[PDB]
Amino acid sequence: WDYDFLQSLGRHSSVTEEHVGLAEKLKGEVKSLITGPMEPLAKLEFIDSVRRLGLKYQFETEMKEALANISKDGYDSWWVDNLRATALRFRLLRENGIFVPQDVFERFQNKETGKFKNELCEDVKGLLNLYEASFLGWEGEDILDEARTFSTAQLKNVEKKISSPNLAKIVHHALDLPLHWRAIRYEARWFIDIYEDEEDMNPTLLKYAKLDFNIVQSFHQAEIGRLARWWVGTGLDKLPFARNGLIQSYMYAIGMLFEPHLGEVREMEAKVGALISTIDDVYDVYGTMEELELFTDITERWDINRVDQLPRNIRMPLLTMFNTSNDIGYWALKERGFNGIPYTAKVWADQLKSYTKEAKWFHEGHKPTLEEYLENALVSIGFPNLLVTSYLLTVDNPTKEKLDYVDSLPLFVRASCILCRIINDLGTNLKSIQCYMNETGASQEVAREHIEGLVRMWWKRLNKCLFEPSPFTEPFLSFTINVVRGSHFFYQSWTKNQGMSVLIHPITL
Amino acid sequence: LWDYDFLQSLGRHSSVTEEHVGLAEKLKGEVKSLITGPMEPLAKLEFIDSVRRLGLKYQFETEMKEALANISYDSWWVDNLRATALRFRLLRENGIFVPQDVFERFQNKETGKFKNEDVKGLLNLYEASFLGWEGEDILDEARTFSTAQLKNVEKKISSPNLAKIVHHALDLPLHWRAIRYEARWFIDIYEDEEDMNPTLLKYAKLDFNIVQSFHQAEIGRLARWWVGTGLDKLPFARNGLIQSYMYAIGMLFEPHLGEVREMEAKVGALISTIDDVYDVYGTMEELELFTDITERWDINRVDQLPRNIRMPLLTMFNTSNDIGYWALKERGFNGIPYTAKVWADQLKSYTKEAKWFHEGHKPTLEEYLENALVSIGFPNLLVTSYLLTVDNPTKEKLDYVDSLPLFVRASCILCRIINDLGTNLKSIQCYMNETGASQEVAREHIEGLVRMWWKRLNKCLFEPSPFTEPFLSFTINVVRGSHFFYQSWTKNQGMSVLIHPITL
Amino acid sequence: WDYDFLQSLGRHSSVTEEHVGLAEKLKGEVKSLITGPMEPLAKLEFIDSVRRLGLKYQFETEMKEALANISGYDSWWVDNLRATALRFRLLRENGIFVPQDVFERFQNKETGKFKNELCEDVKGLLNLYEASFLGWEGEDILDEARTFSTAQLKNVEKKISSPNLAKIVHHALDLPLHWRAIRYEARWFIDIYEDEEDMNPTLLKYAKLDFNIVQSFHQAEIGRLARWWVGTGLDKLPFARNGLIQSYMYAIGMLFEPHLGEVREMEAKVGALISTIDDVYDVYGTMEELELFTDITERWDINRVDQLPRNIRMPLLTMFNTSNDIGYWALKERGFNGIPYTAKVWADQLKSYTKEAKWFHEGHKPTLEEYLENALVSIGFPNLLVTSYLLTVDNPTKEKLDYVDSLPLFVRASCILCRIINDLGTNLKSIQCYMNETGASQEVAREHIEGLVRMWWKRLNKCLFEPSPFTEPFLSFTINVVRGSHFFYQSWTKNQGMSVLIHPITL
Amino acid sequence: WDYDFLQSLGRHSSVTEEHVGLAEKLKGEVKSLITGPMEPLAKLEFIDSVRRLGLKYQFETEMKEALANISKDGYDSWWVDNLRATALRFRLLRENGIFVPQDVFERFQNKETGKFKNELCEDVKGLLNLYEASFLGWEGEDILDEARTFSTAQLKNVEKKISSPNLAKIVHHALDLPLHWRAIRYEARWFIDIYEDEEDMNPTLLKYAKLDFNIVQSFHQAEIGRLARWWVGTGLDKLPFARNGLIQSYMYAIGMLFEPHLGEVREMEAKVGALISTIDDVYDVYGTMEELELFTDITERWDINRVDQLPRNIRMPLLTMFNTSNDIGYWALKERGFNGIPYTAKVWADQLKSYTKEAKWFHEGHKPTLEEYLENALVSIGFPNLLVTSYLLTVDNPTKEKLDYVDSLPLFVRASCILCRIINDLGTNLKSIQCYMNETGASQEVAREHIEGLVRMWWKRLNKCLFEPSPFTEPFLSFTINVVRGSHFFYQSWTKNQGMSVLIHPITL
Ligand SMILES: [Mg+2]
Ligand SMILES: [Mg+2]
Ligand SMILES: [Mg+2]
Ligand SMILES: [Mg+2]
Repeated sequence: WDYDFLQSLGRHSSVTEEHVGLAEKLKGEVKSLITGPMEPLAKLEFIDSVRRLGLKYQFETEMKEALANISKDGYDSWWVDNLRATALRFRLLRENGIFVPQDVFERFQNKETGKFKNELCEDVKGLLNLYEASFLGWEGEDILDEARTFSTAQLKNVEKKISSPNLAKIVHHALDLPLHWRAIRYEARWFIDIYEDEEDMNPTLLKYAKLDFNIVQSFHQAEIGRLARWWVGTGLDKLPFARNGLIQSYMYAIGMLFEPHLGEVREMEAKVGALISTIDDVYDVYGTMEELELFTDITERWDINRVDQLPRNIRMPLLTMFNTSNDIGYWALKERGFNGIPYTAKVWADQLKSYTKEAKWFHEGHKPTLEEYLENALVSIGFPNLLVTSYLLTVDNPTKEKLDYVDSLPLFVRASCILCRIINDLGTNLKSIQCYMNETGASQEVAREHIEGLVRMWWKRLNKCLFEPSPFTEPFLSFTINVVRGSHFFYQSWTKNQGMSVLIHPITL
Repeated sequence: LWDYDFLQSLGRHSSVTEEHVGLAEKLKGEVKSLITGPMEPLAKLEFIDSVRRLGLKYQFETEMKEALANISYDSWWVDNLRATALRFRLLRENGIFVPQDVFERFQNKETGKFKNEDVKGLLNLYEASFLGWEGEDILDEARTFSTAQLKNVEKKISSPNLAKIVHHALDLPLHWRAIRYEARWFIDIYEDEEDMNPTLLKYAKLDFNIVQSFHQAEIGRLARWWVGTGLDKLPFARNGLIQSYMYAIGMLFEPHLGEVREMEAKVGALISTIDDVYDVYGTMEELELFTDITERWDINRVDQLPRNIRMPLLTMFNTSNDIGYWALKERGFNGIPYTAKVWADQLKSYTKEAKWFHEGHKPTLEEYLENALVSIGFPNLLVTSYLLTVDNPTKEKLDYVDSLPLFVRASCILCRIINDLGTNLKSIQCYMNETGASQEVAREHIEGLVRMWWKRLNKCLFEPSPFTEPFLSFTINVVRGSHFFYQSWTKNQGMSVLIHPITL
Repeated sequence: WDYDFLQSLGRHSSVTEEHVGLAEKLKGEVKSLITGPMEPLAKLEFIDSVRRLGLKYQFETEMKEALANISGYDSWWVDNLRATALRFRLLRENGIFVPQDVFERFQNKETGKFKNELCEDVKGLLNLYEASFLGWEGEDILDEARTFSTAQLKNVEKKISSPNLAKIVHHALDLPLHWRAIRYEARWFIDIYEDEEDMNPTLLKYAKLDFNIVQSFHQAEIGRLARWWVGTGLDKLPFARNGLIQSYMYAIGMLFEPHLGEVREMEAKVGALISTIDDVYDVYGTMEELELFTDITERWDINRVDQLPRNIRMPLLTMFNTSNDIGYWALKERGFNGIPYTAKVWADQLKSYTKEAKWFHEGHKPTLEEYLENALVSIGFPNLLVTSYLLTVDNPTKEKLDYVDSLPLFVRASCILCRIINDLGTNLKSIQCYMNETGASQEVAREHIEGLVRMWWKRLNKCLFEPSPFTEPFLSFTINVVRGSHFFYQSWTKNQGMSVLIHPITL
Repeated sequence: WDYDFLQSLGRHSSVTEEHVGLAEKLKGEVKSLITGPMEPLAKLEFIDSVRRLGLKYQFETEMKEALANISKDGYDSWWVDNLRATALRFRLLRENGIFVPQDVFERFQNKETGKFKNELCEDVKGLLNLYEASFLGWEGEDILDEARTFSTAQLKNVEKKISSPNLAKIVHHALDLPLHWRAIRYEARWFIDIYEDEEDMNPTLLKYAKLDFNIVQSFHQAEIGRLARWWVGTGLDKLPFARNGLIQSYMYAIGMLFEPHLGEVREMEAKVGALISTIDDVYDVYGTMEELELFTDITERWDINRVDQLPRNIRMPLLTMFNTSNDIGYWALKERGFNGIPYTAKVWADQLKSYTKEAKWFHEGHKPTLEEYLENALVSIGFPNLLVTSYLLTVDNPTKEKLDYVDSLPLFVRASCILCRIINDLGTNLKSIQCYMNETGASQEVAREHIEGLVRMWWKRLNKCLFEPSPFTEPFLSFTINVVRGSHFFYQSWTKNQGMSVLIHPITL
């Protein structure tokens, strides 16, 4: 699984014109099912299955219309009495922009205690739906927070009592990471196999999911091949800091966006990620403070007059970053009619400045507070760069004002960047947990709990931001949520198996 | 103004012209440039406040929010109270919290009293204090201090424009003043300010004339609707439609909400007629039938109520069904159950009050207000406004709004106490019976309740909520409208706001 | 940071009898390593590591004997400056004189400047820089080595690839080892030694264990002092928030050894009183009240204390009671009543305060020498050092106490250093007084004061080699108070507090 | 070759203060060239020329820095495809402690056969670099062994086909002995004249090499004068044994160490060598078994009570040896702070014991196996004595443990001692060759090849030992390799000519 193999990818695709034709036929049939009459709860379950299979992109309009009709109903008898239905309706409506109040769950609470009634401690699907629905909550929605802790504890208790292996796998999967926090492409790969074993499974939807996944995978294989050839062309692959960073970066980009129509944007994002990995090793280990300061100054000024001062192992990544930023800016000028080079140069400069600040603290024995560390670390995570670039390459009618606003890191973008940083720190000198430990003296386990609380808080803010008015539109909103999901999935070897399963091996038909 | 024949004629001949619209959009672009353009921060705050007072905030909301965000170094404002109070008020008004401790510097820690000639400074402090919440004692003290000082300095002012402004603030703070009426008054006041921006003044005059033309068309349609219903021929509520429409203008004036405003005016007109029917015209047997028919939404027996009562009940029934259908057609959600339910609840509240009056009951203030908040008719008006404006309406949301949660309840209670203050047994009398206190002390107690409920409404605005615009503005604006309407004089306000254009 | 918390300290100790046993076993092993044969440069480096880790108190005689034997087979170090400098610094630090001419061979005869080749060895530059602070006045070769090594280390700091070495270089540039407080530097060095390539695991483990054991003693001391402070009731006074914890940290800088816990606590008590009284004279007190406070202290007669208000009388009585208790402790343990000396030194300190207040109330602007002659007394170190001498000197007598109270050159240098160090770290102070005396700019004046710091240190270094009536541990107290001042005046004290006093080192 | 002349040497030196000043000026210029930018192949060739001229001691640090930078240049295009560059880089890097794998030569091998391709048996310098590089190989590196045999056969074939006399001389010299096995001082003298006639010669380096040679020669002349006076002082000059033996020992010692700063150690080594020659003759010819047994027992006990039992001709060498060993131990005590008398006495005891064992085998008609003969002969050659003494007089902070370890026969020292013994036996009743002949009955020619194979094997072990971790450091490492080189040089009259050329006659300027 080296570069010679990756460059080869995309030459021979398993999919055939017959497979694509059957896929478009099944797509029409699935569209008919989605818009066709169905019992409301059944429709909600089907729509959820379509989303879980990674097919929401194909039927986005039909799904939204169907949910809207199911929402504006003067008859709530079908769902109000049982929690499983109430939770499924609450989650799907919120996920598609239709607000459902938390008060919908008061009936299931003890008025005196305020805790959820134990009568649902027995139904696994009821607990699973409540648990998933609790992650769509906003700040101050204490009913949802109680549902979260209740369902989490109950699912942990009932996990061992489950007899059906498929259900046990589903429950363990949800406990590990809720659907709301799971990367769409990877979850789609897992769900195809899980959905196959469900008793109430729809063969047409399952077949379409397998065919569409294989067809999209062929696009991904071609992109892996082009990116691998690009990386070898740059020569960063022969550097120590590259390692398997290029393929890892592509996997992260797959988590951010997997749709075929965004292949060019995805390739550019993967390039930025690969550069991030190589420069990360250069600043963290290889570079000397004098060399790194020169690297940062060169980036801030966009002047390569002294690159020749730096040694080859440092100069080559700096020039590759410079050339890539210039190419991405030119691509933006050619396709979107807006020169993006000033923004790409600025975001790389800001990222390098953040690295310089951390290196200076590491060299001066400073120990920052959690808020001080995070203010720099949200920038240093590299996502501000990734999100701004994604906005520049996808926004409709780009302008200096719009790019400047996104570059300002408003609350919606800031929440995502902070989440990526804290999630990364959670998975593994001084990180969020250690900074908090020094700030409060608390034990490592309690500090980790505090950081986890921050994770939940930032997700609540992201969820509310999706409902607030915003200048952003699709697909930037999805990029912002998906980078967080990709981080959750990637920071819980095993990455080689996920790479082969999602990108290399097709699903057998 | 009080002739249906005259009102129906309106909308046929509009004073505005395409040239006026073009000049309006040119000035609008210039004002946007000024609002987002560089300016000294205190100057920017003053300009943004002036755009609001001219009733132009709807046109430049995002720009203003940004400029205020940028305004939120801090040396220019921390030292001086005039600047501190203006920044505090504007920031709180736009969702940026500013603590009351910002006024700690301008008060002796040694003495719990704001120290003692800036009239504008006192005005800014007074207005900012009404943006205060419960428990913000610094703001409350600043309020009482500024009120006493402004009353004291009112007589020492030589400049008539400033004297009018001070007297106006003493009459009603900006926070409690109806936006459209205040905008009309401020246009003339702003004209006389030395540091006035001519472009902003022109845009304010032009935009007012255009909106007024929209209101004239709405008045014509509503007048024709009223004569079509025939309630105009009945004896009660002489000239109630125009009154109801004026109240609705206070609630919402923006043109894009004309259909919602017309429907709100229709409900108001029905309130005016049915209120007279229950308090004076109807007999207890007739009222009980009217209430039962509304609660069950079955008109089988309407033919038992005499014509003078049957016609209002049927107009109410048809109007509620029409509003519900309009909701079904435009928002894809049948609102007839909610319009019927809120009218049933309102009639039930009337029946309960009539029974208390018929049984010599004297309720406690809390007992009276729990029913009176419903009887004022604002739960009906606010729920209808929510049904007609919320994005993606649902049964859950309508049920929640209909439950009268704290945000809605505060507005309803405020409107009831405000009406009673302006004007059987009311809030003041009920308190007098509950504590035996004198009328003057009781009125002060009610005024304190008004301030308390305003603090709560203000607090609700910064907490997370299911509600968003424009419902949040409907809730605050109905209270402002009540303050304005319950301080003849309505004919002069009618001609000035609805009929006569501002001369150019 | 909370008095309830500090009083709570000492209730639950992390250390266990097994940990103590393992500590004494490792101690024996470290003793064996310190006295056993080893290559000379390696031995010097090991001894230096022992000193930086704060273990010198445990292994002091073996270190002195080893250096004595090392002081005739001396060829191993003459060739390289790094070894020469390490030998010079450690020998001077341990009382074995080494002449400055030992570095002339590495200097250019014509120019008199050091050869640029030593710029290649980072370790070489570090040893030269540290060795330059052990110099006396007139040792110009050492002074040149100082300026040279400082400039070279600044130049090579950015060129270092090893992060641990880079951290060490930046730390030395911030403050040389000679000027760093032993306990705080020991805490910092423990972590660095783990990441040093040439680390001894037994010594490292012992350093971690011994630090934790000493920390338990400090926690108990903090608890005792916190209960004492609340008992006095000065905690509820508006003045001197967290004065007690800052004073205890300062005492830790002055002396950290466990056997001196009682003396350290008394020093901390004096410090806490100083913190409270400073606010009373500088801010809270009226001229009439302060003049009365000073007269009461001079007479050691409290008949008129009730004239003062409660907020000012309380600190005066607590100071009076504390001084009487410290004097009694001296009488009971050392068989010599120290109350006259504690009363006299408290009198001389507040009179100082009165003299400064007189300058402040009459708009006087003193010359630097005039200001410092009073300010050395006002900093409070004469009081702290005299009390420390009274509580530690062997067979105390009136003559010995009078001599120390006279502020001879060795004590005076430390007092002046502490006052100027405080002024350097923080309306006329030492710097401003110089600015008025010479009209020079603030930037030039700061350099002049820094020069004074180096000069006074040179005098202290020479005094350590001159014959003196003073012996240990007073000599260490005198040097350590200046080191404590350098460390404390470079918030951040909370970060040093948690690391040194509250949280144990994980094993 | 007369003691009066040797004692006379050192009185009048040809060098002048001007010559030294010019030497230090040229030294700075050569140092500048060594650290200055240069073409990579040119730099490798220049460093090789500096080493061949015997100037490595002067620029040891600059050479190490230059080679260190050359190993991580990353740009490998200049050497990866050229055999000459690949071999030169491999040899120089290994010689300076930078490991280079044998696989670097696979590209130049025929994949099917595994033999080297004939395509490069035309270029003489290419073959020369390959041949020299092959002697830096370790055991199990069959590629290097093949390179050795291939290049040797090809160089023999093209030697007669070479037209350029300088190239023909270089090829003939390499065939006689590779650079790796050549004594540094003697090779430096030989190379100076050849380098002058090489087309790509650096005049500054040539001049510095000639000047430094003259200065070092003056130091050696002074050493010869002192040693000659010491020898006449001992009075073993007039004894029948070891005629003209002292100077030979000094010449041999020059091969072991030639640097002027080690003159004192070199003089002591020369003294030991002279004593070895005289006592060797005493045991082999002059002494009776009774006298030799007494000599060995007296040496072993280090008790001279019975010296008067021995005749004057034997007592004088024994006493001179006793006084010299005691003096060397005292010198160690004075300069290194460690009394070395027990070690000098012990190594002389071991050497005499080895002589006694061989004489006993000779008197009992024993025929040892090759391993049996070598086990004693490695001690009898006298290199264990010379190496232990050299370690005692130069190691930093000597200790009983280090001296005991060196006195032991660990792999690094033992390999060198065995090599010196087998090389000496190869050059000249039963020795290594005859012992093998008796052990296997094999013919003399096959036996000589087997011993040569042992020489190659032990050299491979020495090369690996230099790369293995060791307690030993410089200059002991150099002494251990150089004693082997000195043996190769001394055993294929001609030594008188080499003496005059290296020690007496200066290079004309
Ligand atoms: Mg980094
Ligand atoms: Mg009524
Ligand atoms: Mg003071
Ligand atoms: Mg022999």
